[PDB]
Amino acid sequence: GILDAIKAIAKAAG
Repeated sequence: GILDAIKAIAKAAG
């Protein structure tokens, strides 16, 4: 999807 969405998901995953 949007790079922004991917980044947010990765951040949450830690």
